[PDB]
Amino acid sequence: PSWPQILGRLTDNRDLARGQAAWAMDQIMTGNARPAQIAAFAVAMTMKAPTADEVGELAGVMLSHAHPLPADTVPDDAVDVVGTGNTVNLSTMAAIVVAAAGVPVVKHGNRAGGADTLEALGVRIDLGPDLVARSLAEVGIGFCFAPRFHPSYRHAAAVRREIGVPTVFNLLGPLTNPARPRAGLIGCAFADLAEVMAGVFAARRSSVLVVHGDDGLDELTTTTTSTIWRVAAGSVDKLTFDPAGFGFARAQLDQLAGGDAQANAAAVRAVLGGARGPVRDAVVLNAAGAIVAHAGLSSREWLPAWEEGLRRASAAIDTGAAEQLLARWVRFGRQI
Amino acid sequence: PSWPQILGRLTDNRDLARGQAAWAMDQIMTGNARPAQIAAFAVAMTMKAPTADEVGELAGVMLSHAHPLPADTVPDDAVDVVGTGGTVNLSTMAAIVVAAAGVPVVKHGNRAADTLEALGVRIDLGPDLVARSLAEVGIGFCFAPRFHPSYRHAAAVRREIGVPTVFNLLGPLTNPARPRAGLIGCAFADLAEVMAGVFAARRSSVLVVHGDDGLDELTTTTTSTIWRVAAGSVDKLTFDPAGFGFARAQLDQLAGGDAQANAAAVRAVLGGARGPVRDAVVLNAAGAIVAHAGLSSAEWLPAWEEGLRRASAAIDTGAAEQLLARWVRFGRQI
Ligand SMILES: O=C(O)c1ccccc1Nc1ccccc1C(=O)O
Ligand SMILES: O=C(O)c1ccccc1Nc1ccccc1C(=O)O
Repeated sequence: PSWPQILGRLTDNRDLARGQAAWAMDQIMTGNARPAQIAAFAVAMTMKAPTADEVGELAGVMLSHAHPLPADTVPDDAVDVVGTGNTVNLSTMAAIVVAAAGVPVVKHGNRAGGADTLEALGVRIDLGPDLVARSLAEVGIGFCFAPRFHPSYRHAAAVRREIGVPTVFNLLGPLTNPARPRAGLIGCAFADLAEVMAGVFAARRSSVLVVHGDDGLDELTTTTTSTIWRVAAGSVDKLTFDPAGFGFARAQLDQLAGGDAQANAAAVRAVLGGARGPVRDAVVLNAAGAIVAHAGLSSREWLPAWEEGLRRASAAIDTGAAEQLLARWVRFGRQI
Repeated sequence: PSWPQILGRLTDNRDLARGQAAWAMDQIMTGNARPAQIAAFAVAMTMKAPTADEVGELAGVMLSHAHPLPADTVPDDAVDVVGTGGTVNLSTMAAIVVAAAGVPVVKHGNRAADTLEALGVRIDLGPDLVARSLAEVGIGFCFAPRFHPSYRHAAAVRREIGVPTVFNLLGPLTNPARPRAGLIGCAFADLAEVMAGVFAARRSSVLVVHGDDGLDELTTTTTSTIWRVAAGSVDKLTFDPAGFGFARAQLDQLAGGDAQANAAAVRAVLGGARGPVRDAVVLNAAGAIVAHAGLSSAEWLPAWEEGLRRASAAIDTGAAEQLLARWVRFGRQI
């Protein structure tokens, strides 16, 4: 293959042949692509409209280059909780809540960011595979820092900053978690691509809820209904989801969006401390979603699973388990 | 204005606001663009489908920055003869024939200019000597790097990505001598109409030509699509050389791109060798002469018939051959 062949096919608005998206990503990840070529591909692959096959090839190449976690250190039922983007405030909190409920959580992220909010809370985010594994076992949660696990990605990273608008590369985060969890609640800000992401997870037979707030949030919203793509047994299933059916009062968006890392950390402490309000509700809702996805690994029933998910997430906060888990996560990083 | 605003608008499949393409190109030429931004912009505008307004803004900024020719040195009726690429042999020969017919020609090009160098022509002259060449010889060649230095970053990015983009239109659109007429070839059927719109807006008299076999010149193997530009309007036409008694040729008969080879092909044609290459040269030269005629008035058929007689006579009288010799002599004597 070649750049002119691949870019020419993309500018002609044609889907790529099998292996072409992979070849391209591999050039990018082996330092063999000029910034102009990386940018050209990023843009053309966005404007053509990427397929699940193509996105899966890109994620596949990244994971084939990534540092893995040591063998048998990631439980087969670990989950991820994340949005493509922020609702880092929400996903950070929901992840802690889910871990506290007893579902192993391994996240993947970077500073902008998922990572910023965590280190603001005193968590050590930049850990190698060995210690992420130990964190998962000892604390029940781990965080894989993208530069540490995908160092070959640095050339693409710099180019994304330079062009500064979202591309197909914005989709790859939840799809390139180096711990490779098989379940998750995965938010997508662009509804066009949510269905594509769901297809990618379906191909690897994950149990995920790919979620899109019909108000545009990359998380389950309480502002409006949400679209859920329920991925289980290699199958996708598009549903509309109303948290009103679980008693959630309607909030308005400006109450829910993330802010900077220091502000995110403050809201985390408030919620985990027991503050009620729309932020808590959104956390409980998204945490339950990850639990429902976790349940889908050994698939039972939709409403019962949600009702259980909600009880578990609520109790994890209310008993103080979530708050304690965060405290223990911090102690872990200091004692390591 | 900002790069993320402009690139986001393009990736959203939206036409730019007035001034935005201009701003982008000005950033590119004032050193304030990263290779990645330049590439993203060229690709995004291509996939969005560029408008004549947009491409015009791009060309406008380039020409606003370019080294001009000295005042009153370019005749009001000067013409260009050139294609986008995607027929340097054909356009080089046609330009010589047109100049020898008495229509001032000022070309704009770059090396990959090589074929002319092989013929002994001096390609890298500054504004004053191109002006002198045009007056003394009847033809001048503007070396693109010399007249568009601030464009070097963009030109490099174009090569790095390889795929054709809207940037492939900018060369023929930014002749620094600004001739008002021309035969302009475009290898990309989807961009040729946009390119014609740009020439129309600047009130040029141009034939934008696209061979229906993919050539960026008037072809002899089959029909060509011509966007006829005059009086600020564009008329789309299909052109068939058979209507003027030209036999069909095959694309291979027209082939070659080496320097010594193409120099040899120029000498053979200007020396009177007959066949498909001469026919194609005569066709494209007549087209340039038709565009030249369009500056003042207009009848398409008489114009072509006169263009064809003039092109043929310029070769047959030896005037074209002598003009090249005089061009070579000019550069050697400075
Ligand atoms: O910055 C990122 O988002 C990033 C993500 C994945 C891998 C590398 C990354 N960045 C870097 C890491 C080491 C040195 C330079 C860079 C750089 O930004 O140029
Ligand atoms: O071709 C070069 O290497 C070059 C070098 C320095 C300045 C400009 C250059 N090229 C151009 C000039 C005008 C219009 C289009 C181009 C182009 O090549 O796309």
